[PDB]
Amino acid sequence: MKDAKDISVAVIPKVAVPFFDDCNKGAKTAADKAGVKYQWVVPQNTQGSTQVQIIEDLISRHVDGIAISVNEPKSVESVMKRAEQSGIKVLTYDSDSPKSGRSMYIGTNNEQAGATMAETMGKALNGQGEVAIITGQLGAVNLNERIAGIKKGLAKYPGIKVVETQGTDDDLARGVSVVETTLRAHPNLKGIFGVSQVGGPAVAKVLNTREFGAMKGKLEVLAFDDLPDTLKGLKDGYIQGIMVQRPVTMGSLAVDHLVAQIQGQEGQPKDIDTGVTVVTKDNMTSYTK
Ligand SMILES: O[C@H]1[C@H](O)[C@@H](O)OC[C@H]1O
Ligand SMILES: [Cl-]
Repeated sequence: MKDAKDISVAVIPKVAVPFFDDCNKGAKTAADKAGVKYQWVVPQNTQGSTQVQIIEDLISRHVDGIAISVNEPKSVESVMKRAEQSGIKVLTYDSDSPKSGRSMYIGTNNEQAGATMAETMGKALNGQGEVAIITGQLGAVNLNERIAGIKKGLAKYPGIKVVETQGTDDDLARGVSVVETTLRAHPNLKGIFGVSQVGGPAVAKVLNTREFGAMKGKLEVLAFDDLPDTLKGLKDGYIQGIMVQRPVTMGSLAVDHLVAQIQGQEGQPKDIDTGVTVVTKDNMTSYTK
């Protein structure tokens, strides 16, 4: 049983993007509570090779635990298995890699979150209208599950049609371009889903322009996460609903379960559904993460 101060854990986001600041906060809080050494290790891009290199270094340093949010699941399966054969405890959070041999996944039930968005939209549109889906990186499991949940849920509504599903790699400028093109192609668009953190900010940015201002109030917009721009969009009426995950709680649990596994008292890991809050203007101050 390692002395807490000799315990070393590392937490890896998909990249330095806004959502993961909360995961860092929650992990750092839990590590400090636990008295262990903690590092936040950030990829430079979303590709995959970049996260393999990080795990090899961590192997090299005989660190005790690794928690990772995975950009693309297949890429990282091989190096995560070696880490485990070196005694390193490994788990995922936010975005899973199910065949990496990781002990457990901590995060949202992403297909169910999509399903919930679909019900919200279907009710809001009275089962009628063209809709578009804006995603981030096309290889992301959690994002693709969200999309699958939306499409399966919308199948209940014959009068709704998904006319567009497009990615952005969560580049805001790319998101703006995509949203601009969508609105031009579909003047009778009735709804938009943003299943990654950029979708809300991009839709609000585009709707708040001279060219598209008249679309304000015409569309039902549902977005993911609670980035300040998204909250401002919800405040301003450009966004009608969001889905808020529990990123702080993910980071906290990630460290706590790493420590428990490292110290040999995690009897049989099990996935944790950290849950997701449907947030509108009416409850936007009282949700937690
Ligand atoms: O919605 C979140 C997602 O859970 C995470 O994986 O990437 C950042 C945001 O897109
Ligand atoms: Cl953004």
